[PDB]
Amino acid sequence: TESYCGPCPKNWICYKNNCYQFFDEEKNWYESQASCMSQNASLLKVYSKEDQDLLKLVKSYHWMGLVHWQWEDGSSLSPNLLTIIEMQKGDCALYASSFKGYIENCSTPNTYICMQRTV
Amino acid sequence: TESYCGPCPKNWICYKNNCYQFFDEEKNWYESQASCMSQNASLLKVYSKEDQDLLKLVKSYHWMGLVHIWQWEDGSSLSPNLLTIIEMQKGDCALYASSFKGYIENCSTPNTYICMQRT
Ligand SMILES: CN1C(=O)[C@H](Cc2ccccc2)N(C)C(=O)[C@@H]2[C@H]1CCN2Cc1cc(Cl)cc(Cl)c1
Repeated sequence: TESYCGPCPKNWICYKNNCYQFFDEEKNWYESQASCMSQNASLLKVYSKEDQDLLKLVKSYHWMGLVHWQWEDGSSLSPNLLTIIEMQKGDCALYASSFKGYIENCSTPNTYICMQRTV
Repeated sequence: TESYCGPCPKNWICYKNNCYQFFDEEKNWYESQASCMSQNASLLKVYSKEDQDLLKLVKSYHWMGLVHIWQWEDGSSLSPNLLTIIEMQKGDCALYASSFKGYIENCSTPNTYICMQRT
């Protein structure tokens, strides 16, 4: 039924023990990556439809940590998680609902989602 | 333990010990209220710009629990210095909009809604 969520920094949003923050500033992919890292975090990593099911409600497009495909940490993209759609020619990806990755020019300013997990 | 948030239902968002859930199937205010109650919750109650500073990130408009008979569902009145109340329509129910706006609208109009729980 109920549970606690964490551990997370207190100004981060907690969902199924992952910590998220949304940034409304539009930045290119590298600036966004650096922004998350400066907060002991990374860009959004999509690893579970079940544990990240609220990603189905995302409004708009946001940078996630997927680059040309693998994640920031060097982990590969798991196969049955994202439908990858070409939007602009590019080497980075935007997350958008529902479980889509939209290929985007890495220089294009976009909002972004940061994520932390303490397993 | 300061790093944990809750208690909340396992599939709800937690922020500063409040639990939130977003519903994107549009309902009128009364049906939105009943939907939140069916999950042991209420519609969004806005009581603090700091404790609920995540509400600056909300995209689109959503039913909250403020109704003019201005009272929240729990019977408390709206506190000052929380929301900019705007009346573009005649209406008796309020939609939340970022940043800390409440739009007075017709209760019968279908809208998305935000539910909230706090133990
Ligand atoms: C309408 N909406 C919003 O306004 C939110 C920003 C927000 C989030 C929570 C509370 C206040 C504001 N953003 C901008 C979205 O894109 C969506 C939806 C809700 C859900 N979220 C996406 C989402 C996905 C996961 Cl896995 C975890 C979280 Cl915490 C959020």
